[PDB]
Amino acid sequence: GYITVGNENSTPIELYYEDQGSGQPVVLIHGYPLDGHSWERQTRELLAQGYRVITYDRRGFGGSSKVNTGYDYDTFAADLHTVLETLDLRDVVLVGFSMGTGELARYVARYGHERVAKLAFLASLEPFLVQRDDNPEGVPQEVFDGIEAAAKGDRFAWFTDFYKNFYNLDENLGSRISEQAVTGSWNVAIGSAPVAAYAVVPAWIEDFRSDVEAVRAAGKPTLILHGTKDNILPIDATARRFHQAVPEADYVEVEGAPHGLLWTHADEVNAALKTFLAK
Amino acid sequence: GYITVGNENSTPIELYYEDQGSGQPVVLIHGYPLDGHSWERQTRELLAQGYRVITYDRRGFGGSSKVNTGYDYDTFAADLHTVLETLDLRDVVLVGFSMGTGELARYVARYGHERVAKLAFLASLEPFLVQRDDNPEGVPQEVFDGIEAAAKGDRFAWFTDFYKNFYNLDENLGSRISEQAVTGSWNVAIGSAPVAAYAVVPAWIEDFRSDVEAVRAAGKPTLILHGTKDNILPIDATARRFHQAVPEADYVEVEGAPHGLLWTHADEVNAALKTFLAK
Amino acid sequence: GYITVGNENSTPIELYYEDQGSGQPVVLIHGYPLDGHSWERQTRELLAQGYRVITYDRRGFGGSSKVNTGYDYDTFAADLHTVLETLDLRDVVLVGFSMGTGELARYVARYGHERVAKLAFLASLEPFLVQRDDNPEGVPQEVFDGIEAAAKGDRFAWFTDFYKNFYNLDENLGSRISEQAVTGSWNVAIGSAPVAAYAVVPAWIEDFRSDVEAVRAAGKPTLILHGTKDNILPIDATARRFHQAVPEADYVEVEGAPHGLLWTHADEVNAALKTFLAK
Repeated sequence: GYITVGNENSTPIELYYEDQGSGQPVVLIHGYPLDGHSWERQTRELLAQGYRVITYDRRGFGGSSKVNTGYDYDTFAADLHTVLETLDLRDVVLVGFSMGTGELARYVARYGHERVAKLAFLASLEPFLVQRDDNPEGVPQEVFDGIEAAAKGDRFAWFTDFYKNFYNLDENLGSRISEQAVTGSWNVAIGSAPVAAYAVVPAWIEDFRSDVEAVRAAGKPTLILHGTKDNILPIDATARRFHQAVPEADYVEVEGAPHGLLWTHADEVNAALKTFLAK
Repeated sequence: GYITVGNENSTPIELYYEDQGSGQPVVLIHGYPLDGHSWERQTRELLAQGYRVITYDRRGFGGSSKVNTGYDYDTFAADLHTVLETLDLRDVVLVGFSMGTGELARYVARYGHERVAKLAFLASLEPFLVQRDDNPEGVPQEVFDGIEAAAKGDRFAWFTDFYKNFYNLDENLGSRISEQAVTGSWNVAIGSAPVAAYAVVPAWIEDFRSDVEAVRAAGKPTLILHGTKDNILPIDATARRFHQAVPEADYVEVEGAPHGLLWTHADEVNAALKTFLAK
Repeated sequence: GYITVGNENSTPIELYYEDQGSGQPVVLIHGYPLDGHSWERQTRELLAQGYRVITYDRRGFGGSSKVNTGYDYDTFAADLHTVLETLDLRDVVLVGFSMGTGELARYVARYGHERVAKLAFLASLEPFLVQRDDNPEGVPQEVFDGIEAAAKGDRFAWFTDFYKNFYNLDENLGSRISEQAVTGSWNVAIGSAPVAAYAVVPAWIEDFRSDVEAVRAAGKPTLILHGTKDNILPIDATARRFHQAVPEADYVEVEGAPHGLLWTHADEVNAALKTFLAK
């Protein structure tokens, strides 16, 4: 399916989406640089549990418009807003992974939470990833400058390097992810808009601290889940701070899990989501 | 092109299709887990012979909607019905390969054959693939349970394993199919809906014996063709039984050919189709 | 985005396109067998310079309709005409690479140049590639017969062989193009219509000499640029003849560059385009 969310010059900006099953709606918002099918090990379990599972592809990724403009969380949240309004979803469970955790918080901040039943943040960006004078816990800017330069420099070679760290392949290749599944991740990645490989870097490092205040003040059931061996989003720079800021959230650390834990630790992710959604 | 065949929640179910050439219409219905381009070695010959060649992609595959629902032959036949009605095709030659042989028989059973000139069944599922008390010639259920578990377990690794047996690669790699063509088959496969990798297993093993009665009673020119080294659909469990049940059909065994014979034995397939369509 | 340019039987022929930025419009027309994203190293620079950058995918390629008909430059030029009329582009800079250089010349010949500000021909087909009694400078027909047979014979293996010569991989693999970028080129190539792999061969070798007269007589700023180690379009059979025929054009030979110089020599291409567009 497609939902129109805007225009880029003479072209409509269309987000590809899938809408499956019946029951309470659950919207899964994928990470960089994948698409809605990256949720497959979660989707099939949620469908079996009697939820209506919707995924969509972020602008620039998967089946969505390969735009040049709007790679920022105000825009990504406006896109999500349009998806929820177009489908008129109520009592929705929002689930974000990696980049998708940004949509959840920015959406609540900008649009409120009348439509939202629950929020699940998996491998979160929050609260503020890049080190600044007022954010000493963050990661030095130079890391992101280097990533931006690599992704712009040759996105094809970059995605290979990125997935090594995404999945902790030295540890997990052949035990928790096959060579073929890694190749599938790469094939999806290179289909994204060339500019999207690096245009998202500034979005990743936006300050979400005020959005985290909105999320906490909403008082809706919230889950924060992270792998302890996440080498993309270091657990001390993200989830542990997010947990400190939102102590009411259910909190899960998946021992030994990498960033790419929807696949490598699908069982643990599924168990946490099953418990959380049953509340 | 796209033809709408239904809805899955808020999304239309759209089948991708191609409609080329001029002359008597011939509809080619591809096998798992490929798409309409898998017919390329046949398509170009039929076009050169002065036929109008139409292919479409089965739901879940190729360019068609990546649905969760309807992976069964009643639905696959209803999809075909909608394609034929939408395009208002008359005197059509239907040609199925592997899964596509199921559409042909179920379509005739459910909708009749007023629009149909001829039927060609290549690498057929018929008559009933899975062993049961009333179907002693079939293959034990455990084979299909294992396939379903592998395809659900990791579809990326599964497609690699599947294509080895699909093409008899130990025999044919480098002589009747290139490494690059195998890779092309895999790239197409992983684009299918994640759920479609395994959701089709129960469809493959449906009982087609009553549909075979409908096909035989139609009395339209019929071709049944199979490779003698088909390790996906064993010739004694399928084509030889189908031939016994429909003795009026033209019958071709392609000596030494695997399941993937549209590619590896394109010449033999083309020669059989040319003769058959000329009648 | 899509622009409808015709019909093939029951299906509209739709060209995929992207329309980005603001400023004077620049239309980039890709080479075989790639798509509009192959321009990525040029697109991002032109956008940064304040141009509106449009690319589209040639019929049969990339995201465009996978047709069987119209693989000839009269049709390719009519497609371009429809793109320019549909978007109502004025003062447009047309930039062609490899096959795209054919659209530029045939378009001016058939439709004039009222909408066109400037023309840039990169790795040009012009003036007439195949040797004939009245074209002694051309390449013997047998070369093209061999290519057509290889591309029809197994397009998957063919694209691998083609890209070796496209990029001069013996020289450039690992220094000016990564293995991963080569794989990205192959993944895009195999997505093209099966018939398009070889149907374009006769189009490549059309006589453009009368079109070159139209281009020269237009008197619009023109750039001709070619790599000196182009092993796909030999510089003496193409650019040097084109330069002799249109001496008013700006002329650039990129020392040591292969056919695939948008990627391998992006800096040199970008520098030439920046200078040319600034005029």
